[PDB]
Amino acid sequence: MSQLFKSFDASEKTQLICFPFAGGYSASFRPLHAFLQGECEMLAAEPPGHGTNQTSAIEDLEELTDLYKQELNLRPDRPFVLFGHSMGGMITFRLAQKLEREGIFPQAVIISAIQPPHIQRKKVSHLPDDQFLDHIIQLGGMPAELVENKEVMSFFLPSFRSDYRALEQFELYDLAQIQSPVHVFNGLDDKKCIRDAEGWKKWAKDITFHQFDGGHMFLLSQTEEVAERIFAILNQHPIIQP
Repeated sequence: MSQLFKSFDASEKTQLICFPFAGGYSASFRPLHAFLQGECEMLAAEPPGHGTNQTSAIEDLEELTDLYKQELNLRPDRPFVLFGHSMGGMITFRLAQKLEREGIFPQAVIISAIQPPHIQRKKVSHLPDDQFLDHIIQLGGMPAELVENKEVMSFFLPSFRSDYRALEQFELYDLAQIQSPVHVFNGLDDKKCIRDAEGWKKWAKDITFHQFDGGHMFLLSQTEEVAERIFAILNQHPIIQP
């Protein structure tokens, strides 16, 4: 009972975007994937029109490899990028992510969105308050203790070493000096310095890394200048304007 457009060819690269938007990440990734990649599966979520067959439910992956390779199933697409909104959808994501990890462990391209304010309880020498807010998982007031799991798996928390080692359990004490695959960070409207600190700490930058933050923090909202400022420079990060 839902609409969902999709168009894959030779299983190049899966691109899931439910009601996306140009903004800046789109104009930045556009040329990034258009210059580094090409002929990639293009799909997106559409509004309800008329009962045709069934509801999307983010099942185009199999629905495609099956409705096309019905004759014989070999293997789905390795890469997969899912773009969501700043609202929240642990459900839709739960199916997508689960479908990915279950579809193929060794993935190349992968984008995480809806990055919640909460952070995997850990200890870092980033700031004297980092650990505080890390265990507080509030950043504006957000009561949740029995969802930290469904969030790290669905919401896709920012904490890389956490989720990573939580889904691979192979992470080492050293993660610096790493680059090859493709990935991008989306959301982090609340905290942005968290990813910049915990991100640069490893000095690792995949062949294609991007950062798209909004700004809804307690102070971020107060100073609209800083907000719009970051957004602009963010869209010009990869390509500066004349």
